[PDB]
Amino acid sequence: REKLNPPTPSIYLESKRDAFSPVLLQFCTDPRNPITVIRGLAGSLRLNLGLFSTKTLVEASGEHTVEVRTQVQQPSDENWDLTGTRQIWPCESSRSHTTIAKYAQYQASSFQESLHIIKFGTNIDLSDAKRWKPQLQELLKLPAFMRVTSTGNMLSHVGHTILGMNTVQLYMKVPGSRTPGHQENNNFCSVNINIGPGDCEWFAVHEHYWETISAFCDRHGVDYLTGSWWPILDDLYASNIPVYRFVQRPGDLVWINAGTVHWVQATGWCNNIAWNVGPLTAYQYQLALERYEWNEVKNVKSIVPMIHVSWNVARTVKISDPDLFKMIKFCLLQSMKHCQVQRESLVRAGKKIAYQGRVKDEPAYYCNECDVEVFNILFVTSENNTYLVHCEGCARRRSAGLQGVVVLEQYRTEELAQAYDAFTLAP
Ligand SMILES: O=C(O)CCC(=O)C(=O)O
Ligand SMILES: [Fe+3]
Ligand SMILES: [Zn+2]
Repeated sequence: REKLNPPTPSIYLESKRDAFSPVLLQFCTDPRNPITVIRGLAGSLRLNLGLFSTKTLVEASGEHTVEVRTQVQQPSDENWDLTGTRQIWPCESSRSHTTIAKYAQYQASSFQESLHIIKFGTNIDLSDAKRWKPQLQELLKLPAFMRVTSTGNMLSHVGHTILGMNTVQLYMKVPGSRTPGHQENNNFCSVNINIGPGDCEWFAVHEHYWETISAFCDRHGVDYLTGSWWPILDDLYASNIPVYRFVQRPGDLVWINAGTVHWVQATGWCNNIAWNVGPLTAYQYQLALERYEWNEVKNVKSIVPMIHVSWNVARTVKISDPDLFKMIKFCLLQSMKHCQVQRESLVRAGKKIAYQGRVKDEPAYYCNECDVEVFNILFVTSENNTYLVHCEGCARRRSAGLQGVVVLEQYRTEELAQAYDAFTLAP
């Protein structure tokens, strides 16, 4: 009863100096704290939350696109079937698109009408640095490990944009607005700040229980990884799964630790901003690679290209944690062997490989057909200036085989071997 309703790890920062303490990093990344709420963070850091107010956003970019989710308004601990007799797991929302100005008007008018179907403004893109300069500069006041960009954040070594992960997303909400259950892409940590003026209610389960939650989704007819679902709490309690529940008030920052399963509902009218962080720790990296592998089994795109990222961190960051070092070193070796096996079988087949190289800000490539990361050896076809990249398997599966397929190598064996050899444990 007490164990199934654990208290939520909470922190108040008395000053700006408290927020920059290494103890804060330690507490938030601790595998025992699946979720942390930092009360009054905006205040303690003198963050100008007014820069993300609905009025300021409309002024900044009122015609900016907003993905709208249309939903039935219901209590945060309920999700009813269509007949209204039964709780169900699937949480269905109509997708559509509007502008910030239009959602703003609905948000403002909704609020006055107070002084049942709703609309939730979701995944609003704040990536354009010029369009959102004062907003993004404000987030430089955060301690390094929570910033959008940082040397200790894996997402800062991708070398290019991953929308919604290493760029900020905005959510504009009215009461009842729901974000259904998920783990973050590749189990990365998440940062969320409530601009407010209202509250959000959060629900969270520790990473350890994710397979049981996955089994419920399958039992209840919805895809765990990609589907839209809202847990029935009695089902979780009956399975002895502790559920963290709390309110995030305006100015509160929520830190969602690696792999934490979470879902959220607005209690009032508010805006939230969010992004991902990948702290360079053994715990984060292991969870990120586990999901990377599981994603492949389930044919779900890994939005973080973990092989590309591992090479990049290997080239530029000094790793002192020996557990993390061993994990990365292994991944790198496995990557070199995979590339070697491909080159050898292509040479035995009599197929030429052109050296292409890498250019600045180049994306990581994925297979057109199956969405796996395609690292280094690229199987390229010409669709109709339209080049498509394929993995080895999908290329071989073509009816004419590798005829008409151009094979490109982005890193020579020696480039990889030399980066690998220079990757050593820092003291
Ligand atoms: O505020 C929201 O609805 C998004 C919550 C979330 O999933 C996150 O910040 O990771
Ligand atoms: Fe999330
Ligand atoms: Zn493929």
